[PDB]
Amino acid sequence: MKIGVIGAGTMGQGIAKAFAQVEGNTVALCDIKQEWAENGLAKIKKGYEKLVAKGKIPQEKADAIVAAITPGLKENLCADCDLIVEAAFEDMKVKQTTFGELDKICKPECIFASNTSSLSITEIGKGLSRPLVGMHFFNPADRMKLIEVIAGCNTPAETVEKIKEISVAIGKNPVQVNEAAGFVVNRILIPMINEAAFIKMEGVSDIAGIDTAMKLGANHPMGPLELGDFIGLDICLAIMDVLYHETGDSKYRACPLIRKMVRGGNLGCKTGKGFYVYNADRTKTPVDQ
Amino acid sequence: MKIGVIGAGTMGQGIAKAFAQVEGNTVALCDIKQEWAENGLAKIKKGYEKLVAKGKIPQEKADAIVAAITPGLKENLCADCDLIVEAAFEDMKVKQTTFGELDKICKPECIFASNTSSLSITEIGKGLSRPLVGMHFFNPADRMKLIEVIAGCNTPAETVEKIKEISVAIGKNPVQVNEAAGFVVNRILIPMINEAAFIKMEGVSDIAGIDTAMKLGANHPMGPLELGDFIGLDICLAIMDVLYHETGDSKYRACPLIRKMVRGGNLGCKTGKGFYVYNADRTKTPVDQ
Amino acid sequence: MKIGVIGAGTMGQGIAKAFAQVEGNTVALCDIKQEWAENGLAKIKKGYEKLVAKGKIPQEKADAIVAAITPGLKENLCADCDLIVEAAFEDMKVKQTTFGELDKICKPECIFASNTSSLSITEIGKGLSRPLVGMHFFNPADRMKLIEVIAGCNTPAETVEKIKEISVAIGKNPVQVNEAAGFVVNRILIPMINEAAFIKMEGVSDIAGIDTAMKLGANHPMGPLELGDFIGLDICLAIMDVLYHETGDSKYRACPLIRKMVRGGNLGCKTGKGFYVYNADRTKTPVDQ
Amino acid sequence: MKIGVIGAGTMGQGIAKAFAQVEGNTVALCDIKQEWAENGLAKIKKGYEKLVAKGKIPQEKADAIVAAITPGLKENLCADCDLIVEAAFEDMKVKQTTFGELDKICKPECIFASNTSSLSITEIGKGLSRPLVGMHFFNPADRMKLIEVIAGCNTPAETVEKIKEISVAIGKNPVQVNEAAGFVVNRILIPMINEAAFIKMEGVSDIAGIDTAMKLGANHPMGPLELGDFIGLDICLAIMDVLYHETGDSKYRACPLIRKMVRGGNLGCKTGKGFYVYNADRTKTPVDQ
Amino acid sequence: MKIGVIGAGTMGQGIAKAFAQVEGNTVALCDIKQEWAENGLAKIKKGYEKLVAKGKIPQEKADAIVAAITPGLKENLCADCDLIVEAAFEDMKVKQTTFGELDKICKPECIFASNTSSLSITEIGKGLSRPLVGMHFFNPADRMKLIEVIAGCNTPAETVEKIKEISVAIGKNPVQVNEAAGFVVNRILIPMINEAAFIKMEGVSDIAGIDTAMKLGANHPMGPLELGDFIGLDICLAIMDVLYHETGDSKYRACPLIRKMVRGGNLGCKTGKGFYVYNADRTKTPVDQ
Amino acid sequence: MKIGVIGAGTMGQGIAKAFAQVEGNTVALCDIKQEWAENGLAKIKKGYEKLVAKGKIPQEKADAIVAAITPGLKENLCADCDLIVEAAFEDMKVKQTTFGELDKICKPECIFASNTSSLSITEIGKGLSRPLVGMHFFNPADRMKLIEVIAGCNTPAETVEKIKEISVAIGKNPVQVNEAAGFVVNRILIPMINEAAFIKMEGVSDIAGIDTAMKLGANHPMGPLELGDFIGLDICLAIMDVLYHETGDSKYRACPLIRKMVRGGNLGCKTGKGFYVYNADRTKTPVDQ
Repeated sequence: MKIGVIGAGTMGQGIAKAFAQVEGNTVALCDIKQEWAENGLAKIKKGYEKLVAKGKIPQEKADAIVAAITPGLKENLCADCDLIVEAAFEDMKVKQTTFGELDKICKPECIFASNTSSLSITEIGKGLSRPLVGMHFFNPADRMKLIEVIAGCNTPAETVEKIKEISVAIGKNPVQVNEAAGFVVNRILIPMINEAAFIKMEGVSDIAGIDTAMKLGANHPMGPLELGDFIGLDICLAIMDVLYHETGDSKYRACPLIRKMVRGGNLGCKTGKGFYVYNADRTKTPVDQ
Repeated sequence: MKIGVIGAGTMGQGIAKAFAQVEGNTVALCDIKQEWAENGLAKIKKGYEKLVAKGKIPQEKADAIVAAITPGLKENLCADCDLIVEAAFEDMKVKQTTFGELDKICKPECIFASNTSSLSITEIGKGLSRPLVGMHFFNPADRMKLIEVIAGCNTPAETVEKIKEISVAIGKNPVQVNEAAGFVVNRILIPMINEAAFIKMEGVSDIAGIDTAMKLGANHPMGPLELGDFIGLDICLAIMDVLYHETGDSKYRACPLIRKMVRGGNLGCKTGKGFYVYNADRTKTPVDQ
Repeated sequence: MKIGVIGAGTMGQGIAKAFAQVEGNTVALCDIKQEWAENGLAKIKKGYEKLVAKGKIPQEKADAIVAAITPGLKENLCADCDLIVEAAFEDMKVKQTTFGELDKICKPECIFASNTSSLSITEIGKGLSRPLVGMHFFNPADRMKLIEVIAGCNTPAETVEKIKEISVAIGKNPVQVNEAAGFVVNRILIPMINEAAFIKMEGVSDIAGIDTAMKLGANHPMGPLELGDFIGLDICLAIMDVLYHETGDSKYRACPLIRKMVRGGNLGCKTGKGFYVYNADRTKTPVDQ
Repeated sequence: MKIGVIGAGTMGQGIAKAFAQVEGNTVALCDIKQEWAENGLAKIKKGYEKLVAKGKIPQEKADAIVAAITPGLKENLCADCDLIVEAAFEDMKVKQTTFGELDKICKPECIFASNTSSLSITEIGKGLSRPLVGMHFFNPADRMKLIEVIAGCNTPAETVEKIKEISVAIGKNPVQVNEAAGFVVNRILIPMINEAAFIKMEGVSDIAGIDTAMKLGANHPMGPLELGDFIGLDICLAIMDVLYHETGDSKYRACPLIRKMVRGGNLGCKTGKGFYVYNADRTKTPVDQ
Repeated sequence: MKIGVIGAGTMGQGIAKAFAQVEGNTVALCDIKQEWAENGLAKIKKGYEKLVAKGKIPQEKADAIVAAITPGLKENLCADCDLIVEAAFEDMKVKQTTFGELDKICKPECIFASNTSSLSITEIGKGLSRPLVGMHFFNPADRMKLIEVIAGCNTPAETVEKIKEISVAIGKNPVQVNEAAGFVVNRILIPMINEAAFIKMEGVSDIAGIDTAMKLGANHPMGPLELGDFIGLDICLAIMDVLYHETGDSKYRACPLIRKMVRGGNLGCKTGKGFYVYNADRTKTPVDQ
Repeated sequence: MKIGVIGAGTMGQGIAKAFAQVEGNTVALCDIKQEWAENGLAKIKKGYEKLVAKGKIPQEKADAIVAAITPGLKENLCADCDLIVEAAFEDMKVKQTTFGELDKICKPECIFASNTSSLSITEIGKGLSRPLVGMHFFNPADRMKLIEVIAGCNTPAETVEKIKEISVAIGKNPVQVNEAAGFVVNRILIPMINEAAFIKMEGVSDIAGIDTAMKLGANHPMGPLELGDFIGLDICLAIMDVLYHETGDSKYRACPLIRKMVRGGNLGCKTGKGFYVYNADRTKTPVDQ
């Protein structure tokens, strides 16, 4: 099958990889600009020469993967595609027009899916001719094997089974989700990080104490403060506000301490500082000390 | 050093083991009737009998462990204990009373600690003539490496470090906590579970779906529902209620579904049913199907 | 079938007539003392003698209905009973002890049912040898057709339908409720009254205009304030506190104005005064003027 | 008197009917352009061309009613008007522009009233030369007999009574409301529907079981979910969010299921599906089976 | 007039003084037993000679005041009093019975007033056969000019005016409150101190800087933390928990930092430590340092 | 030192005089127009010329303060300044750009401060080359002695000291605040006013009774309703909404009464009506009567 992947950003690249990894699957990596298409494609090229050179990929397998992936922009490429997985800018009117255009571009049998974490799958596919489903990947999508199959108000049960079967065609475990804010993982995980920021804000414990408590007591792989610096605190803060706005419940109000840090650019690793300082010399120190 | 452990239930066994796995650590495992204490030791001798039969521990240390835990009842035992770790029934006047009795019994230098998870360390030692501090273990205490050190309103810093030093001396990391509901672990962990039951209850995903989504989407060792069954859905409901009463915050309201199930005696593993049925075949079925 | 109705107050009387109006049904009207049983049996006959007047039921049938209901208490009367509908004091460990006594008394096939509106079905049938179900009648039980069948956490499916069958056997429409505070009608009806009381207390409109507006703008049979006086303002207040405590949600916080009135004994109709003064001369005046 | 109604939709139509059914009442229907106004007058004509032919009204009147209604648009007809009843588009600043235009068009002693449900009466007529009062009709305006008179912060008691006076002059009962979100009826009626959605979403019972529980246990003329579809789920959703935003109280938080259904265009009767499917053969099947 | 004051603790002695200060007023200080009723009166004498000793009262007037106050227990002295002011334990069943005993003892025209700030005036006079009204004083009662006349549900307006007249007659300014939790002063003043504890608990600023910011910013006499130490943090916590329970609104949830200090006996000025440690050498240090 | 004040409005002049009152302090008062700037200085002269002829301050000192305030626009004037106090429109991008321009103009050592009460100090300096700090004055700035020093997420401790030191050197008392909504004064003070309006609205007391119960009961200089009119109710409504929005906590929901009143132009003293009508003949009357 042929798969069109809208958006050549970090999530788009990882989704292109997840399909190119298998077999006869072809990936049309479209974006706004062919420059931005091949940009993401050169990024896919770079990594996939590395795990060659570290005895982790043969080469005639690393090459056949970038070979199934053809970049470019849509319109050109998505007419024959079997499935669209859009991974563009988490913006309602973007996704709506993008899907309106592809609605006349793609063949009638193409399945429409979006990777959105924070927008209504149902609202995205309102005035359309074909069902719109949610196919939620987890970065890096080419390694992580969970798929949340988001069902919308009008998404037929068959459109769901098809995605679950495709997911099981590329190596993932699909979990069915009837549309609600934060689905399952975000709705549970992000408020974990929020609670940790409230615990630090109220002088209950320190940054490093909270994280070693959470990983030696719940045997988690990371502390929640660590984890949020790794997700990006602007991601965390945005998820909290979606939950809060979708529910009307103060239970999901964001820690003011997260909204302060994000206002200051202290977003975590990607900005060198959030709850920890990632030193130009590689290691990790809590801003407590 | 000598350690008196009040309560021969599951926690006092685990705590008595964590001490007795080391060196000059003698233990006095006490309960309300000596019979019940001699019971607790019998279950200790029991596993330690298997661990030797699995080559996993020499007998020569496993016997020197049990030989250092002496069963009996306080008055007759904790008189020269250097430290008291109370782990009895989660009731206020029970703990104000046994600590009040222990204030006359034990020598002026013995430290008073409580393993409570749901009561105020500050209120448990209101009448005492010495400080009272929290020493929060996690079952199984002998295997779990975390101890939350809880300073009450009047716990001196010198006592708090004497708990940090004792915890390093038995292989554990002390996190210091200023007394607040849930400390760190439970305040983050049990609202995870509570959100998982809300998700099931609001028809978002299924029990098996939620659990595999949290261990794949976030790499948690267990699913939240699976985890509730294993801590005890009565513990979870209680911890949630303590949070809601201590703070007055609707955020920590407990999912009516967990109360529905605790009222039904469906508390998880220890009652054969919970979010999963623990079928006699030693497998595990989600009660969705 | 033979039915045992526990409690001889307004509801137990009404439930007995609901069953004795039928056919091969006979009722055991029990309470604490036999004087208290046949007391409610006395009211039932006199009510039927009033019906024999009017032209509404012949004295042949009025006698036939009453010859089915036997006064007395359990222990003597409820051993071959097939169904037990309880309607006693809205208090948990009474219903638990009352059902605990009937556990030995009633025969093993006898379904245990409760009419409770505010207690957890699940909790009452906790210790019991046999399941517990909700059979929620609506005053007056002999005329109102609605029955909410409440499933508890452990109510088997077959029990729920043995109760939907019987409800049709006496001319009711069963609606299945999966236990949750206030089930369906109260959880909607009672917060209607409560919001009406806030409208008065926050000065939005007067008492007659709030009631006029709702039966004119919504074609409702009564206005919420009138309805609150008719139900009993102490019933409405207890129900709101149940909704609020079961959910921990301030959405169901009771209007202080209703609590003020219940504290002053102004409970509605049964005390001659609530939101309206019920003049002993038949008429109804709002305490606004 | 002569009344200027602005807006020729469902409300404008019914509002002018209620005025033109009386006596010396002449009405100036207006809208954006007269193609829009003559439009509404024509729908008024058709319904009146059926209420005669069924035998229920004679033509003489059903001719003189439409005779007193003159279609068109403002500026040329609502100068000598006495009472303005705006019913245009539920958006603030156009209402502010609309009223400020008539501020100079109309004669000074002309009363300004608005029919708004979700907008501040006080805010609409801020900078105006003259008071602005609420005159909340209920669809259909020609027969529903309730009218809510909305007092704003600066709405003199005199303007309010001259609105009650006019209201008893056309058969309706006026209820004075002092401004607050949802007045009396929506604030009580729409959270009803909101709670019924929660009862469905939370698995408490099914769609048809909810609606028949509230029409048998409470003698309501329709079920809450029925009524939801009848009102328009988009309208219900909008009111629930005016209450929340105006109060800041999570008590009026919209049920996320209502919102999901609205995002998919499933609004109820006017789209053929909300909680029921409105079969094109005049039946009604709940979307539950 | 003759005044019966029920209770000889801090408040009773304060109300007795505030009456006997006038002239033709005699007070009947009654409490549990006479040496407790005789305890206050000596306490009262102590101050008043100091009041002469520092020529702030002649002895002429400091002895005529102690002369007007006759101790002993009720029943003996209250058969003829014009006004009764209960100042006993803030316990509902005590209040109800002492007033109930008083209902036969006092004469038909004796007014019943209570000084309670935390209990329902409506409920306290529920059974009684004459109006119950609130007369709320502020410690110390003899110098503080404000009285809050609490009208209960069934408290007649005539009873409010005579309470208002008496107040003006003893040199107070009365403010009419229709019963609601915290009346007016506590409802405003105590959430201030609660907010100040949150600021400190959340790291916003230190204990001294908050208190100097509120007196230098709002020109307040004392800082909210200072003031809480003065009132007694056990008192401030009790008002919050009453506000929270009466209203059901988490808006009145008590700072957990206040419950921690109270559980530890750090109540403020009356224990030597609160937000400030009070040095026996007359100064005051924030626990921040 | 030299100080550039940005904004010639009521807050900018106070800040100009507070610095120029001292000595070697010189001041640059800048605005959008220079006819806007020396408008603010000319009023400074007018004010100082009124206190000259009250015999309260001598001319030669009035002259000496005015002679150190040079008006005009930035760009020209603030190039050599050593402190920047921004007091312009409370408008997020206005400041972000105004501060962006200044960052080029001023020397590398000029400290940057904003007198903003409701905006984030961290966001205002999101991408500047230098740190940005809070310097919160109180109208009237030249007379009020409190300054809250506001540290944003990235504000260096030393920068916070330079503001503490400068504050002490111009006579003020600096309270350090780690940026949170409402700082200390407002976050405490404005919810008082807010709660006062909820008492009025819920019919608990009346406007003048509340305002006297606070200044007699708590020995406050003004009542909360009075203070509200004095600050401006639009400001109060605006601070209440920042808190609600910054926390997601309904604790800080604005009273609907105040929203109705601001939506009504009734803002207090500055519109001649709010909770009191500020009559033209100097006196003040509660709108209650």
